[PDB]
Amino acid sequence: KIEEGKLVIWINGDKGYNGLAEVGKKFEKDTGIKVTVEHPDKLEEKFPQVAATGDGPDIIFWAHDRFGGYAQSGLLAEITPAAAFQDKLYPFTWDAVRYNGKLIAYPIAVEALSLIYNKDLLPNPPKTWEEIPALDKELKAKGKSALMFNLQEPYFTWPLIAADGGYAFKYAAGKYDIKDVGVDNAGAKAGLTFLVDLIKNKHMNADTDYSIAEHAFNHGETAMTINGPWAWSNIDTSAVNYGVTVLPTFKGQPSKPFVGVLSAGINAASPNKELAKEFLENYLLTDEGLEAVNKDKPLGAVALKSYEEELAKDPRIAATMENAQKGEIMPNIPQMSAFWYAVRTAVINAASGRQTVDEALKDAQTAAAHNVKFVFDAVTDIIIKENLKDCG
Ligand SMILES: OC[C@H]1O[C@H](O[C@H]2[C@H](O)[C@@H](O)[C@@H](O)O[C@@H]2CO)[C@H](O)[C@@H](O)[C@@H]1O
Repeated sequence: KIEEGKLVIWINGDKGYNGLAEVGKKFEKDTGIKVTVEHPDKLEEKFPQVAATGDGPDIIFWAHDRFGGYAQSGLLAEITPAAAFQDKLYPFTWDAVRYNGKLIAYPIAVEALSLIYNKDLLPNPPKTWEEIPALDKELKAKGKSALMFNLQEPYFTWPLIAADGGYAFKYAAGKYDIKDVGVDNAGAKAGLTFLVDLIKNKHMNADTDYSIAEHAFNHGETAMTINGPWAWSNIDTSAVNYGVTVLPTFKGQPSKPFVGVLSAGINAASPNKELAKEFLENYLLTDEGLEAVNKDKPLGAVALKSYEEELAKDPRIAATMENAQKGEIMPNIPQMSAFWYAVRTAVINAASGRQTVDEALKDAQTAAAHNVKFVFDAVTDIIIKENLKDCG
């Protein structure tokens, strides 16, 4: 049930929800409207689940790739900022939140993965992925390891899969061909094979997740990790002297991270749309609002021109944008959910050894193109009981 007269905001648990809450407190000081920020697990799947029945948060934060699927499902209010407000954000960010001719979210910040390295353990980080096995062996001889990053989310392995030619959906001349999936071509195979070989050769562990990799890097056990700007705050707190730099190349080609625009959508079922717009435009998307969030966990390259002009001087933001330029902006099309599901399965199954790389990526190509298609529907949530009073 969406309560009228307050704002409930959902944002992922790796981002600056405490900073966002401080913007919420200022909003409440000025308007009397309470703002509650939450960071539920599996947020990108929980939101459409509950929003399809007319429930959930007033405002949902996620990278823009999920938002077309939400908008297709009728879950997002159309936003209509004044032209003067839109001009305060970089024009391309509005295109990341445009779906079937409608703006369906407010852009917040540009996210790209970078290579993060411990300068004391590895002052000259590898320019190539191919160098990493030898670096790990040298570090293993001294009780350390070269690289740990989250192997549970395909977001983190995609830059390497895409480096030598892997792609999600083919596009040209303003349109994707969503039946032309590029996760099983030679470049995709070569990239995932390199990753799986790192695991088979004991340079990484298939079970490593976000927390395990973060703990190992921030405690100086591994020389490198792969992560986004939000992760820098926890490293700042640690004793690690780190750099943020370009991802290693593979087969002479840049790693190509999928670039996300962290975006704020308004639940189409929210009875607080006017307050949500006021909060997002006049409190969050200001220098002071973004500062509060960014101070908690860095946002990346923010969409708000006035504040990005400050942040762009940070060499970590420069590295973020160098990696971003070498990658691709994620599609926001609904089939992105099938793509991510397919690649997640393939990476997990190839890394664990349940399938070979070639078997896993053959399945992933057919899954993303033909054999997976998610449709949200309020019926999926109904439970029938003998008495109609106990149904729901
Ligand atoms: O791993 C697949 C996952 O990738 C992206 O999710 C990112 C998100 O964009 C970042 O903001 C951060 O939270 O890390 C996530 C990966 O754990 C896509 O946005 C998402 O749709 C996709 O499932």
